[PDB]
Amino acid sequence: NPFQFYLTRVSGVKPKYNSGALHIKDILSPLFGTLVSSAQFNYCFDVDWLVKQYPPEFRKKPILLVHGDKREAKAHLHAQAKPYENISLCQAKLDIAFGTHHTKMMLLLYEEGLRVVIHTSNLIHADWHQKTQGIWLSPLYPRIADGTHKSGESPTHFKANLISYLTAYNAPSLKEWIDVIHKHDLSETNVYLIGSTPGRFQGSQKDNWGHFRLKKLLKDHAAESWPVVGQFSSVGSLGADESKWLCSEFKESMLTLGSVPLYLIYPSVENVRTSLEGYPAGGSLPYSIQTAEKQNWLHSYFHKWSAETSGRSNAMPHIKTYMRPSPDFSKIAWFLVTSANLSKAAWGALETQLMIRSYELGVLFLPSALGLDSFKVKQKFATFPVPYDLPPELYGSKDRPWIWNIPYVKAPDTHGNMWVPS
Repeated sequence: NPFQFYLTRVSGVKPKYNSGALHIKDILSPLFGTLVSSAQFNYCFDVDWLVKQYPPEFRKKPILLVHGDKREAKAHLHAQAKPYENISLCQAKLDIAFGTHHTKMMLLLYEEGLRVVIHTSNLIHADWHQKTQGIWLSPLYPRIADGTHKSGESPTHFKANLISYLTAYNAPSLKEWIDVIHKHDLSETNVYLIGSTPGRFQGSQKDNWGHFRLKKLLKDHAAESWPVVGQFSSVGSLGADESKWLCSEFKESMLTLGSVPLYLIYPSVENVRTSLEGYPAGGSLPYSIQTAEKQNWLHSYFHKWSAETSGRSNAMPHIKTYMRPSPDFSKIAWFLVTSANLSKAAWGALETQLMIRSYELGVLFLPSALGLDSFKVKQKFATFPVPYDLPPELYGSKDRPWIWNIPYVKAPDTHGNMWVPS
């Protein structure tokens, strides 16, 4: 399979929906290779749980947790790690206010080579239980034979791009991982890396990250009434109206190729209420009332979560995807899976300079990287496995976007419960 794009396993659905799916234990299994050390980039960790995901034989191998926690949260993370002397931590610098280290990535070094995993899940039980999450698995990258003189670079420039991403942390513990990558052959990589890193970027550096990075790749490597579809689990404040950022800079970047319809997929209250988890699913869809009330104009772009194609309509989405389907949705010009949600913090906002608050990371699937002009959409999850149903379905007149910090008490959920934050 050229894509190596997978969904996580979901408990509570029929086996046929989990046949081509992966659980974290599968990813860290000995069949994937003989582990030497690993790095886990993430936002939230449950260390006890994480260590138990590693095979008993690999549990004592060194692990670097790359996080962005500060002060008491940091102290708590260190406390969690104390019992396992093989674990080290790297605190990603967040020098801009309200940023987060949101990137989800695993670097897995084996006796047999190196694997890179870019995904959407936090390292806590809940994120791998009943949610729709995405995973990209790199090939097993062999080590470069001393004596040979090789870049190990791919036509997508993944190797250099990944090193620039890590270089941006300006972190001692990452240097060893940079040197490790240098030593391996990543030439088989057929995806483009799309990262965000905190900063204010000017001149040419604007194209290095966020939506300008996506824009640059689409211009260089890609009846244009083809819609843009955005699908995510959180929404930041986008402004008083669509012209402030959504339709002006975000949409502009995404429509780039070489009156466009913008469809946004985000679960409604009903989607959450009737999910496998019920309302608690909503603890992982953090759209706040304070933010939403300021931007009701946005909700007219909202579409329901529906994933019959992958048997996941009841598995709330934590994956984030962006794509450009044809007018009839039978094909797509490109597809991106990433940790970036719908917000300026993740994607960047122009100030000229581009301001980004967080670390985010995703991979872009372009037909040209496979020598194609388009991908046909796989109907049932060269044909790209879109994990939700198309076309997207608009919210009904009585639907509301899930907002996590208000109570829902008129209708009980899947488990007979109400939701009362506070």
